[PDB]
Amino acid sequence: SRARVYAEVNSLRSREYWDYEAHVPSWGNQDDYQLVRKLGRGKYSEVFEAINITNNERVVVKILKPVKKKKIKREVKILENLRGGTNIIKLIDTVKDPVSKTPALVFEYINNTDFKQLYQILTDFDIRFYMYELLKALDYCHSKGIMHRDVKPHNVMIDHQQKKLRLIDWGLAEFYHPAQEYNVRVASRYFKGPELLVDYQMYDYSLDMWSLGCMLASMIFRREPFFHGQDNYDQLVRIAKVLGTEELYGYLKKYHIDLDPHFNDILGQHSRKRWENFIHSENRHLVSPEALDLLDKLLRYDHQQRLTAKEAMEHPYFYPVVKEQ
Ligand SMILES: OCCCn1nnc2c(Br)c(Br)c(Br)c(Br)c21
Ligand SMILES: [Cl-]
Repeated sequence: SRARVYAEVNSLRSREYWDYEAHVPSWGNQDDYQLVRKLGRGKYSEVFEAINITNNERVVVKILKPVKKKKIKREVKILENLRGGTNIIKLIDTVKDPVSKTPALVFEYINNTDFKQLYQILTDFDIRFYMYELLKALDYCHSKGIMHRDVKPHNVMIDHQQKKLRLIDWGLAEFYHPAQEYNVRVASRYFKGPELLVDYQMYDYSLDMWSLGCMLASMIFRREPFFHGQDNYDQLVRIAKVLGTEELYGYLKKYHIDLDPHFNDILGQHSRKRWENFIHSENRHLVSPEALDLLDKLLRYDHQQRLTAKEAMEHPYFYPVVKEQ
């Protein structure tokens, strides 16, 4: 299996570009920054609102928890490669604790409004507008030979007042190389593509497009998350109940994918559902023929038949956004 697009991007560039293990970051001093407030925390980091003491600017400091330095080099190099990218969070600095040498990444501040509150009040145009902005970031990183691999609402910062969007947390991102087998333990359960859920390691940029399709569905239909699995097994069941079981098996046959025998107990028999089935009185104003056509071309089992970010950007759904400029 080969990506349709940007497939040989990294092989045509200097080894230096993608060989992140040989990257040597310049680590500044964290003394330049004053921590103000904890914003969040995960497995790999804790994130703080901070002030740059010299220019008085508000920033975000991500303090990295004990992981192998390889993964830190990967994230830092990916961010350097994506610098100036449209709607990619800007890395301002890479600094270390002056006593423990704990590394930290410093990012631009975005006045984010959490998706739970935001997604309930988005208009049809808002959804089109923000999906377009997010697609700009995905086309950009894919064009730079990079898969994000953790596209989800929590990783998309939206300033709804200034209409700014940033794709954040590149800690799971990886360089795409044709025929390389990747770890399927990436992305968050609700946004994992079928390829991950059936342990298919030869995936590519199209993984991110499945995740974006999941977001689009949650926004236009107001079921968030759209596919709400209780575990990784049930996640695929939720998907197959909509996309259909025979279509799943057709996908597995095409790529010679072996299905975990535990799926025999739980997968059942389900016909493909019409997307119009998810329309009701509270989401009618967000759904259009154009929106359903785009969604149908994103949420496909066949990772090679999903729209690329660029093809999705060119879809009629986004015409009102392009006209407004
Ligand atoms: O790149 C790692 C992302 C971690 N992360 N978590 N919460 C964040 C908020 Br709120 C803002 Br605002 C920004 Br800016 C970032 Br960054 C945040
Ligand atoms: Cl990997």
